[PDB]
Amino acid sequence: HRILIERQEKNMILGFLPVLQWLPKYDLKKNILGDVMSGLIVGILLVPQSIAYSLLAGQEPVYGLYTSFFASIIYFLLGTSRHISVGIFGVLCLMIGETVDRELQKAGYCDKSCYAIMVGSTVTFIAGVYQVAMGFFQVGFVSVYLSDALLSGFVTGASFTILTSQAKYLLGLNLPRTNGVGSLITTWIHVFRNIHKTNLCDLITSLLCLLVLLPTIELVVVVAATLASHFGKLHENYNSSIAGHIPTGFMPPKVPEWNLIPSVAVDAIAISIIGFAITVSLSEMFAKKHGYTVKANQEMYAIGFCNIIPSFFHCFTTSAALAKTLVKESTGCHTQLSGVVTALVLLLVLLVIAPLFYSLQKSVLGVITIVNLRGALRKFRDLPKMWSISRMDTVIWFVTMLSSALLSTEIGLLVGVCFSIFCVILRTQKPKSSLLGLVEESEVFESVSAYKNLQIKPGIKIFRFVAPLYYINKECFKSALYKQTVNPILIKVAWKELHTIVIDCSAIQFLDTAGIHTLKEVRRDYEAIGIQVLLAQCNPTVRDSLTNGEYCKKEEENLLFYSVYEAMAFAEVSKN
Amino acid sequence: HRILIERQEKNMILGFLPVLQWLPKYDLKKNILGDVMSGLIVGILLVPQSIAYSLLAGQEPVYGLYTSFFASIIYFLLGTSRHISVGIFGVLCLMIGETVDRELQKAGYCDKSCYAIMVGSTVTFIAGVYQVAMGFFQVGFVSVYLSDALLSGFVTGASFTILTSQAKYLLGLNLPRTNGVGSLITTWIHVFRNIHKTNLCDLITSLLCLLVLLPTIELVVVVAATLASHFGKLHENYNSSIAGHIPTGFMPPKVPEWNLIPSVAVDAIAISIIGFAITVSLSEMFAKKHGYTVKANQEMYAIGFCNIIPSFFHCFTTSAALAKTLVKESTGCHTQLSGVVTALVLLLVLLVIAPLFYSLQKSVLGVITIVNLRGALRKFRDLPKMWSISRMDTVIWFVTMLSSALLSTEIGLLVGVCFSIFCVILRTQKPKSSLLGLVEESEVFESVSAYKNLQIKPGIKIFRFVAPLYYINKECFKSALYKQTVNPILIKVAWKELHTIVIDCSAIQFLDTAGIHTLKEVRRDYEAIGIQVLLAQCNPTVRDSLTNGEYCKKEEENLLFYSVYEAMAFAEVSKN
Ligand SMILES: O=C([O-])C(=O)[O-]
Ligand SMILES: O=C([O-])C(=O)[O-]
Repeated sequence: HRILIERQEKNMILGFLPVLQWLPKYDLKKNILGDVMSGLIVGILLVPQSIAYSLLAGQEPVYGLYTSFFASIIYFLLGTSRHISVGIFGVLCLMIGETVDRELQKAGYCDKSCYAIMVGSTVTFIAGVYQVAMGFFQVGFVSVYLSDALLSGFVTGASFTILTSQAKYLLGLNLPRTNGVGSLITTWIHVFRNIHKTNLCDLITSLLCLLVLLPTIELVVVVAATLASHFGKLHENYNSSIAGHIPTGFMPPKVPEWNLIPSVAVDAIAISIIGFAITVSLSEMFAKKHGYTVKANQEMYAIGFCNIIPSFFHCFTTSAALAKTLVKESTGCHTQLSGVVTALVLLLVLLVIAPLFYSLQKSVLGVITIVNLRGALRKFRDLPKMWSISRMDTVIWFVTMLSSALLSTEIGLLVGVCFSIFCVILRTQKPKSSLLGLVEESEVFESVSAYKNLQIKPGIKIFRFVAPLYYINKECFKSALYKQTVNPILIKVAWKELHTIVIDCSAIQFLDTAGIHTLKEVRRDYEAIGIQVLLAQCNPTVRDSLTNGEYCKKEEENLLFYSVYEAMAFAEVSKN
Repeated sequence: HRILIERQEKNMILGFLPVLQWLPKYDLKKNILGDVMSGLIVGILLVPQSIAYSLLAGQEPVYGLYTSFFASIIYFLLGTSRHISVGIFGVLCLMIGETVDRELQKAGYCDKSCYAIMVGSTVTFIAGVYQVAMGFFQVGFVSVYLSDALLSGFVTGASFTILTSQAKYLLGLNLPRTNGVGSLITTWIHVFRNIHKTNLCDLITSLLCLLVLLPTIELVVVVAATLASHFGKLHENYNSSIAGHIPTGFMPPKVPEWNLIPSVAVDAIAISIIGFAITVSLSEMFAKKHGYTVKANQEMYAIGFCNIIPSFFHCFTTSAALAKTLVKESTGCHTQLSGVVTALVLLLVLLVIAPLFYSLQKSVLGVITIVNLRGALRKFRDLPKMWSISRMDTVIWFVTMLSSALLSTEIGLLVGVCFSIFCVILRTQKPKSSLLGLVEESEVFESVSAYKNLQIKPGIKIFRFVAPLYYINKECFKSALYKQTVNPILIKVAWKELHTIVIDCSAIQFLDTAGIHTLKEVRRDYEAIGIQVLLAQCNPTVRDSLTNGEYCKKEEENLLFYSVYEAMAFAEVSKN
């Protein structure tokens, strides 16, 4: 009556540049509206964003505009997604500024501003080739190790570090630069220490900008603030911080200095990883939004060469925002030509009307940065909902947040990745394990601890262990099996109803050397007392591992079964 | 015809000192033989072992004897296992010497020998309190993270570092001390560089000792070597290395200097972990050998206080050997009183007949250390057998070996622990997934890729995914499900036989937020084409996660089933 089942016998140019085949398919009438509106809006919007993040990264306004313009042009010539906005990312520029400050401290501070670019571009050039190499060799699976609950706590914690850093500009204080682990608390300490020396004009204008922009517009706010700062001596009479002169034109291209490659490679690893994890994602999510497909390898290449050709022209790393991909969505663009228009607008700003924002203050720039972190720092209102869905994901999110906001961004990403992997390990150990009962008028065996009125038979116990059996939870497996049924060691040492134990191995995913040893020891110990142990519903991998580990002899039979019902039927017959 | 199952409603002194109750139960006639033989043999055997490992740890002979004697006495007064030998461990002394050398270099070299003890005892005192604290708070589960394939590659790699270090003494060379990552290759480089300056007498005696001891005795070899070295001017005429004067008596107890606590704590973590992992183990394995039980918490306490009271008297860390637990096994001791005799013998050596080994050379000590690493360095002959049982365990063992033998011992244990956890992660990702077929004249569904003649029905496909569904393997789950059956995205974008898909969730252990989202997306995408997706055999945890994640509405039914047979039956009826 045993179940008998037999085992089975033991186009390169076209791909590189999407626009080669995308231009003929593009229709001017189909994609006309939104492209013109996006170019001026997104472009005028990326001017403040650029001047600010450049100061966040440790540079001047000109280089932020360089990065944005070159990123847009390169992605248009190389990208595949029809809705993504490749430009400056706040978190990436924060990490760039951290590395730039570290190397500046190492060197000691070719002006100091010039040396920032050499470090800044070199980090980006290494980040780009890392993205190119991992894309070419098809080693892009490393994205699977960064979840959406770690890459949403890293961006909610790094948003506090960007708002703390900007708190200097909002309050009009010339605070010293703070770096390393614990920079957030130290900067706040300096803020409260020097709060008496805050500029009255800077505080007034920052309060007005916060009270206007937050309820609400960004472009008109920038225009109004610049106009108010102009036609006045507040740069001297009020001694308020001013953006200053923005150099015009394009400087000659400079090859990144290869003297700094070994120092900047380690940070470039994190830069490239987050840059492709946060792009290939919002490029796939938006592709699913509009019902089209995006090539992950082509995104790899596009975001890789977006950090090399710009890197030759004094630019830092570029990545998709999803904080300005929404501005261009609201615009209504239906093609990547809009970005070109944006680039054109940036070009129209880069050499022409460049000193028009000379009088623009820094407090307004900080306020603009503040009213754009709203999204990430509002992820707090979703905490109870996250707790309801999954408590461990909530814990991982909070740990990543606290680590990134208090122990540097890079250490706060490595703490997130490792903690998530250990949380999976923690889920494996101390797992669910319970007896099973028979469902009346059926052949289904379910947990007698989760379902009621489950019929069980005296003398036979069915034990289910959900997790895989390996070195981590072998002791837990033995302890649970002994807590249920009987403890063979205790009965043997005491000697010196129950007669059959069935283990349901359906949920066991794999077996380690310790797991094979644990199963053999369990069977031998129970057989010493006079109990027979039958394994049921072992997957083919577990069956092969047991056969390789010599759990049973070839001549021996009546030991492994394909179903719990078959094992129960065999045990009842043997007792008779 | 659906299965309807209802869910269930939502003695302190006696324990501290085993000898209080073990002495009255002890019988002199029952445990008489072996105790006397062990004391002299194990004791005379622990004299060379002590003088050598002390030089391995960076100290003089007197302190090794201190450590061995005090460890034996303390474990007799506190230990529970009746067969374990608590004394000096080669790997532990190697790590102690590494930390001692690091602090010696930091300070710069109270004689230099005296400062070694202050660092040596302080490391041990912190290691002991860590074992005491983790035992008292019942946080001893940390042992589960060190497998028997990592703690057997760490001890096979650290055995090469001990044999390389001893290669200096075998060849009679005064090589400089090498430390840090890559010390093994550097020391071998120095050996080959200075091979021309090797002592002829030291080489001759080391070759003779190697050719005699290895085929075979250790005690008589020590006696013969000491006698040959005595009554001769080879210490001067041949300029051979000599152990030297061993101080007699007991020095006054010295409290460990608390100035070095923060520097030595990090190494003390590894010292305490390996010390209790390699003891509670060979104390449980030997207990199972002789059919008795050992209290893990009492072992925690005994091995913890074995590193505190000795630590007050110029002693370093103590741990069970299982390299001299076999010598005392062969003796035939049946109680812990034998260790006391050993301690007595050590005492008889510590103040009396101490200069009897003054003329003993160091080459013979190195040879004795060499012919005792045989066990760990013979674990190479078991490599093919390990490969047959489990390839991943073999890879973990080799990686731990290479890391410990080439990148320091502590880094080689942390590399082993992390790689094993990632190997479990690697086992989860890229897992097994295949279609299932129906077994004829039964109700068992098995893989159609592993079993032959499995009947399947057109229009209905049963898909099994072995691993848990979470952020790491969500993309793999979607890709596998699309490779089998049909790819809903491609059919939808093309439009712009198969009609039912059953997913067997029996092997799925848990579901992450990404897993719940992946399942919902899969169901929606297939329902768009016109395919119905039914989940079957979901464990109660997965069912609760789906209910919490709002996978199905309360009013909605015919979506989750308790068995694949029930799901198949329902699908056939619906098609009719
Ligand atoms: O969730 C994400 O990936 C993010 O926001 O960066
Ligand atoms: O396997 C072990 O635990 C050892 O030998 O240390």
